[PDB]
Amino acid sequence: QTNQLQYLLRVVLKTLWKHQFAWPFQQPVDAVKLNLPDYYKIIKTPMDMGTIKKRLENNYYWNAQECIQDFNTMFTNCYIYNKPGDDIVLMAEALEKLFLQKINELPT
Ligand SMILES: Cc1cc(F)cc(C)c1Oc1ccc(C(C)(C)O)cc1-c1cn(C)c(=O)c2cc(-c3cnc(C4CCC4)[nH]3)oc12
Repeated sequence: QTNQLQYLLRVVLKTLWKHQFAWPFQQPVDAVKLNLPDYYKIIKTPMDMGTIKKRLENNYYWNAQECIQDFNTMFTNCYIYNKPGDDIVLMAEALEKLFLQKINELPT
């Protein structure tokens, strides 16, 4: 019986943020820098852990499921844009595994 959004900020996001593979997901995909003109046409709903952090810090979310959905969007965005077996995909898969472990200890 502890608050879920608190859990998401202090435990789930903290764990994922400190991970070795977090850096490409700590801010939006800069499509100009990387020269990716199709990224924002293909990806209708950009997401990254930076925005999720901002949202948790700034009372954006209606509930914990809306935040979980954003985490899931970030991962699937990455699997949609990139070929399977790309290194960015392997990094996301690792983050997703950890995400789902930490979620399965979520209070209620
Ligand atoms: C470009 C790149 C080279 C690497 F060796 C490793 C990574 C992770 C890598 O990806 C990124 C590096 C930096 C950044 C910054 C900091 C600018 O936001 C972003 C990525 C990156 C993050 N995410 C979530 C992505 O989905 C993709 C995708 C790509 C990418 C760049 N070029 C491609 C395709 C186009 C031909 C290869 N994909 O780069 C990123």
